[PDB]
Amino acid sequence: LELQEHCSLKPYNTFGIDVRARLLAHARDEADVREALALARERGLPLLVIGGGSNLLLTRDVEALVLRMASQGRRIVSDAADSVLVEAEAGEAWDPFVQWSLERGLAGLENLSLIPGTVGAAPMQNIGAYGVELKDVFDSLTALDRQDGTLREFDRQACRFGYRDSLFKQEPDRWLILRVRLRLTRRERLHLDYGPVRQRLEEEGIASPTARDVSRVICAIRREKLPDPAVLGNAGSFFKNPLVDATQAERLRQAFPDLVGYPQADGRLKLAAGWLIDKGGWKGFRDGPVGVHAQQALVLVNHGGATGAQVRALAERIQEDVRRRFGVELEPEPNLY
Ligand SMILES: Cc1cc2nc3c(=O)[nH]c(=O)nc-3n(C[C@H](O)[C@H](O)[C@H](O)COP(=O)(O)OP(=O)(O)OC[C@H]3O[C@@H](n4cnc5c(N)ncnc54)[C@H](O)[C@@H]3O)c2cc1C
Ligand SMILES: Cc1c(C(=O)O)nnn1-c1ccccc1
Repeated sequence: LELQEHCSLKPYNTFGIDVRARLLAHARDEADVREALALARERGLPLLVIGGGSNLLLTRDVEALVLRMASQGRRIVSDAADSVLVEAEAGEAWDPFVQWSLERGLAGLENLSLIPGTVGAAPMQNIGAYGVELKDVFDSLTALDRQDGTLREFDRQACRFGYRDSLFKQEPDRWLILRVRLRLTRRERLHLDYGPVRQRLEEEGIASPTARDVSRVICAIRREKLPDPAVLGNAGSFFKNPLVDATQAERLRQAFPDLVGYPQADGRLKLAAGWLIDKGGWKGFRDGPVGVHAQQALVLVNHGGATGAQVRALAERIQEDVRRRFGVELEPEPNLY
């Protein structure tokens, strides 16, 4: 299991936080997962599952057995003409899996290109970008129940997907996702509702655009605008876009005409969290080794040497400010440990 004791978790989380783990193992299959669980239980330790550590905020030393999911495997399950069921192990890296799918001529994942992390973590966070969510293509997953060790399958309804949310993120220590099945397509019409994606695609003058073509535009836009943790530690968008009811939206828009929002089918309004934080004065904020990115106001950053506690406290500060100022509470996207 390539076990290490008292090992630093710095290279395993995109914020670059330097806490240390009491044990660190690497699981390459389901037997390893079972061995790691028994080992944690035999030794009186909790078990902390990690993938690419790109949605984790570590705030203290980890008195647990940290299990890095590193199982490999990607395959086509059934090809049903336009629809195609594909399957990947939890440890498979997400963006190489998107590229694997497009190289097979399958559409569906192109708008989720270049998101960090693993296939296993993607349903838990219901990852989303440029108008697409994982739940749009989700068929099923296999998860180990950590209350009794049994395996069960979840279809889409049983996953209780929501905005950057799922049953698994609500009960975080309960299920351990082993493999994920998605339904991809061929020859479908192509999701270009986002202005800048459509504009840059059109500028390229492809006679007949495809999913691969969309994927290369999204990669270029993401590389252009989103800080890379390689250089500046972060977990992407720290906050979710909040939803408010129609009355709250009336008082806010009647007080701020410039309010950026996305109307929903049920009459509620999803506010742009980045606009709230910018309009609150936080963009470019910096206090000691932590701050808010100068152009992407949603992105909290580790300039170097931050503890996880300092990141946590800046976020709580931004939260309190935006609550006090516009009466809106910003929820975080990252998971806190
Ligand atoms: C630069 C950057 C850009 C990003 N852009 C986006 C974006 O556009 N859209 C978006 O939605 N997200 C985005 N994210 C965050 C996104 O959630 C992660 O990139 C990714 O989904 C997390 O996967 P991971 O494997 O890194 O999970 P980790 O951070 O390792 O884990 C996160 C949580 O999920 C759990 N988890 C991981 N694997 C398993 C498993 N097999 N079983 C059970 N629990 C598990 C962990 O226990 C932890 O609670 C971004 C992050 C970064 C750093
Ligand atoms: C573009 C984007 C989306 C989206 O397009 O919905 N979600 N997060 N995110 C993001 C934002 C800042 C940093 C990293 C990722």
